[PDB]
Amino acid sequence: VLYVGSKTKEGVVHDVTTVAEKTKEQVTNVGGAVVTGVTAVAQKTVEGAGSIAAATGFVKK
Amino acid sequence: VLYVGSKTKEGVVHDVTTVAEKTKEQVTNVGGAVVTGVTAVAQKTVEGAGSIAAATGFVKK
Amino acid sequence: VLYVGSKTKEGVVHDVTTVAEKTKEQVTNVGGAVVTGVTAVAQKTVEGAGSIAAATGFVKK
Amino acid sequence: VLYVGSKTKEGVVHDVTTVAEKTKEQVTNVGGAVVTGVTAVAQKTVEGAGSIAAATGFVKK
Amino acid sequence: VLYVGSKTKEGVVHDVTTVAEKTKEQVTNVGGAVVTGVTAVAQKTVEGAGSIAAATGFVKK
Amino acid sequence: VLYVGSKTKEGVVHDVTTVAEKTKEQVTNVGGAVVTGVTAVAQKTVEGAGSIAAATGFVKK
Repeated sequence: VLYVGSKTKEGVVHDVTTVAEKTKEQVTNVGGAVVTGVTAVAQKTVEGAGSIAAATGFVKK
Repeated sequence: VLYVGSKTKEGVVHDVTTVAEKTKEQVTNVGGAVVTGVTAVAQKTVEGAGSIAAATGFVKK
Repeated sequence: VLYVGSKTKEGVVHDVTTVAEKTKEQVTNVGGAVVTGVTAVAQKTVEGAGSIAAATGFVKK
Repeated sequence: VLYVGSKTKEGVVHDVTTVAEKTKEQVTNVGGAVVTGVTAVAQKTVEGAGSIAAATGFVKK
Repeated sequence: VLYVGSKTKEGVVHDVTTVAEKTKEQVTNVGGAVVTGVTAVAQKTVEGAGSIAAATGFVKK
Repeated sequence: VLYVGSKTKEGVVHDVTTVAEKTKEQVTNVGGAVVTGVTAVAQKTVEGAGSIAAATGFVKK
């Protein structure tokens, strides 16, 4: 592995834009909720996951 | 593996734009919910997943 | 592993912009909730996850 | 002219709403211009006009 | 002219609302310009006008 | 002219609201300009005008 002249981007997340306005969100009767917005993950070498969003619920009433 | 002159992008996520306005969201009676927005993941070498969004629920009433 | 002349970005998260205005959020009757905004994670070598957002709930009424 | 019990509205202008957003206006090469927005005029007894918007121009080039 | 019990509104201008956001205006090469916004005029008895917006121009180039 | 019990509003201008945000205005090459905002005028008895916005210009170049 060698690089004489290079520009190597390996596992990069850039130039991510996000605009949100006058939005609205309501979660009313939820067992388990997960509400996220922007979620940027970068990694060169992995063994597990990169982004996990898990939810387990129960609503009896 | 060698690079004399190069521009190598390996596992890159760039120039991601997102605009949202006057939106509306409602989750009312949910066991388990997962609401996400932008989710940018980049990785060169992986062994597991890249993005997991799991939900397991139950609604009795 | 060697680099004579290079610009190597390995596991980088940059230039992440986010604008939010006049938004609204309501979580009313939730067992377990997780509300996030921007979540930037970068890492070269991993063994576990990169970002975990888990929620487990229960709503009896 | 008499009023025992009354609610007389004589020459009234009420409940005027106006919303403008992300608009755009350009007047570039104009002799005489008149740009107005909301213009509410009320009057019981008149002898002249109620609202005058006059413009007289000339463009030679 | 007499009023025993009354609520007489004679030449009234009320409850005028106006919202403007992220607007834009440009007048570039104008002889005479008149740019107005909200203009509320009320008067019971008149002999002339109520609101005059006049403009007289000339553009030679 | 007489009033036993009354609430007479004669030439009134009330409850005028105005909201402006992130607006922009540019007048660049103008002979005579008149830029106004809110202009509330009330008067019971008049002989002339109520609001005059006049502009007379000239642009040679």
